Amino acid sequence: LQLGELAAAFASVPVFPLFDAAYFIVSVLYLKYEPGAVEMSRKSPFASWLCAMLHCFGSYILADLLLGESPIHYFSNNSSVILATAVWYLIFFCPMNLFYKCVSFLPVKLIFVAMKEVVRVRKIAAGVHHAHHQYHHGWFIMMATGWVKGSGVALMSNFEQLLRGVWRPETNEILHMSFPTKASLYGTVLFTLQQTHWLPVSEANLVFFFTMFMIVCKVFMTATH
Amino acid sequence: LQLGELAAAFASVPVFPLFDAAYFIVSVLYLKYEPGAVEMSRKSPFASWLCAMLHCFGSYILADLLLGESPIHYFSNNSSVILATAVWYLIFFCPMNLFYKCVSFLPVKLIFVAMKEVVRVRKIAAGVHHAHHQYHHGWFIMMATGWVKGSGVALMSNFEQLLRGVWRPETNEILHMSFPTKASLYGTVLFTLQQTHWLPVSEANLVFFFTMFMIVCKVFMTATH
Amino acid sequence: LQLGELAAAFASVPVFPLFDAAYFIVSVLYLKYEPGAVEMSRKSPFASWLCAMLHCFGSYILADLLLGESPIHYFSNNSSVILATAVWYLIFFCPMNLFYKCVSFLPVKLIFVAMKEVVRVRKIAAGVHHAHHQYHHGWFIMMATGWVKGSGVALMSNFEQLLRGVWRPETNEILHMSFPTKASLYGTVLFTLQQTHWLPVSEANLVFFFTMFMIVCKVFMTATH
Ligand SMILES: [Ca+2]
Ligand SMILES: [Cl-]
Ligand SMILES: [Cl-]
Ligand SMILES: [Cl-]
Ligand SMILES: [Cl-]
Ligand SMILES: [Cl-]
Ligand SMILES: [Cl-]
Ligand SMILES: [Cl-]
Ligand SMILES: [Cl-]
Ligand SMILES: [Cl-]
Ligand SMILES: [Cl-]
Ligand SMILES: [Cl-]
Ligand SMILES: [Cl-]
Ligand SMILES: [Cl-]
Ligand SMILES: [Cl-]
Ligand SMILES: [Cl-]
Repeated sequence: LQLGELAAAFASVPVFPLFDAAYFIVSVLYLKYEPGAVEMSRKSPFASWLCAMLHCFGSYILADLLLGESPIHYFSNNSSVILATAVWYLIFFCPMNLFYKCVSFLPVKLIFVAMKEVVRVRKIAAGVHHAHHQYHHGWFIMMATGWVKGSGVALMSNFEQLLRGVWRPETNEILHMSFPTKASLYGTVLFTLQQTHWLPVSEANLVFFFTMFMIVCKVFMTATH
Repeated sequence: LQLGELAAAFASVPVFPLFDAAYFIVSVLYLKYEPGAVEMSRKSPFASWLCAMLHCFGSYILADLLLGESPIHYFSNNSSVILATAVWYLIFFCPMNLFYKCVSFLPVKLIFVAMKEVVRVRKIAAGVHHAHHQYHHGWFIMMATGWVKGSGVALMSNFEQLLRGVWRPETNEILHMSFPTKASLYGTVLFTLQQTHWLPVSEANLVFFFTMFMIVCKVFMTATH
Repeated sequence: LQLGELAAAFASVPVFPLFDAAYFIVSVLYLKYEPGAVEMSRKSPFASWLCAMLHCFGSYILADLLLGESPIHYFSNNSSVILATAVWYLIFFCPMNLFYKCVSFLPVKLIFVAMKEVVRVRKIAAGVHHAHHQYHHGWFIMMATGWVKGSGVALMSNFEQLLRGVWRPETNEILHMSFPTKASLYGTVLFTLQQTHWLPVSEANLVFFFTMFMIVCKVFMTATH
């Protein structure tokens, strides 16, 4: 009925396990597209698994690092780590590559891409609120924490590459921002302003509208390419 | 009148905002001299701003990292971050480059250089005292913390370069120490010995005399080159 | 008399200072074998000393980093740092290179190598127990912490090389595990399972048997090469 009542239910959907699985699937799919990733999974399977954990949990690793917490604190969530490990195994080692074939099917892939953006926006907002809890007026800390929560492994791409034996120092995601990195920066500014009370909008409405923006952009970008 | 009475007033001058501004101005001037820095400020303005934040607050980032605190804890000091951002903007984007012209004027630049050394020595001593508060007998932790507080961005120069898209691994400030890095190492040893009670001198007198040493050296080095 | 009574005394031998000294000696010997290490000790003695501190305490640096503690927390143990510094000085600067000659004598070197493995296994188990204390069910955190405690400087070899002015990004100890790195991974899994209560064996018996495995392997590998 009411618009705000729909936004409250949208902003409170349980991300675990379905929306988190979509996040893991899309992120590990990107890993498999990277040069040498399939070869690495055969010769260095542990390093391949660690690369996938970076793609799945890099948001929490970077946020915890920025806030001076254990960078692997999120790995105490055993069910999430196991679910992400199952996604890595199925994408790289499923007989007949069947899991890859099913999730790469474009109608299914676009749904996973949309569900991942639901998770990203929730992570941005949680980063801002978590930083605010520790620093009531730490505007720059709120923005940094929300930014790495949304960008994820992209901001540590130079060292994700290093783990794979690759070194390309001529570029990085700060010097040249991809769209998700730049959109996460815009997002963390909006949620920080909403935390300041400067932006006259409820947190649920901002989550709903910014998620729709991300869904439309990413789905369009994915379908086009 | 008394020498110790003058040292107490010298060692307690409010560094914010005037002495901190001089620190920011000199540090961002060095950034602008680095290869590709002006080009970077045009094409990648956010990364340019982040580079300037490293030059202005790298001392606190490194000390917080060494002590297991949030590496961006100092960015909760909104007024300092805003003042440093204003210095970055004026140095790189002032119409007619006027701010750069005024602060690069040698009589004015030597004053800024001298005021920066006041801030550096205070930061070294604060690092030693802060580490001591957490480790009453942690001599090596006191020396490490005082050292990075004084050296600043120099000790993370390899990764300041990486942010700019530069990689020169054949050298670093530990393998080949510049004068400020080496002088900060001598300084943190002196303040640690003063904390041990081994060195028979008041903390205010050591601040006054070591600051004068730094002022004379840096001013002379700056004027000469 | 009883087997478990012998294991309790074996698993509780005081590692400081004799077993720790053997750890430092073997680790600094490996440092001296690295390319340019003797030259570095002459031209950059401070950086050489820091490299040796990484080889002696890298286990604690990495574990503290993973758990969000001060990475130099272990350097508050002044006696250990001083003992490690004495080993570095004697190995690189002893007149007539006499200390190197005595500890490189194969019968003596094999004893030091065996005593180092006693220290490594104790460090693995302590890492698992320390992580468990903070995360009662953090299986993945227990395994990560035990792993870096056992592997030591090997897992940060790329940045130990960087400190020396070397950059070889085409390989790392995760992508290509050496035997001690792989054995420490097996060890931390066993001690984690023993913490889970899944593995029906006492902690003292596991320490005794896994140490013997490491002693036999490393001594054999050292003697052979
Ligand atoms: Ca911490
Ligand atoms: Cl790549
Ligand atoms: Cl492997
Ligand atoms: Cl979250
Ligand atoms: Cl968060
Ligand atoms: Cl407050
Ligand atoms: Cl440069
Ligand atoms: Cl930009
Ligand atoms: Cl300070
Ligand atoms: Cl400090
Ligand atoms: Cl105490
Ligand atoms: Cl090497
Ligand atoms: Cl030196
Ligand atoms: Cl230990
Ligand atoms: Cl530990
Ligand atoms: Cl619990």
